[PDB]
Amino acid sequence: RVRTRGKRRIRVPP
RNA sequence: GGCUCGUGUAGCUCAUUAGCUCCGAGCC
Repeated sequence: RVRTRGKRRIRVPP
């Protein structure tokens, strides 16, 4: 998954 | 905890778009 920061990106597993 | 999400009524940032901590939630 990816919290897709409101602007950046944060991958966390799938 | 195993699987999935959310930036996250979680935040910080470096830089990396990431990487630091955690959750909270849903299912079995």
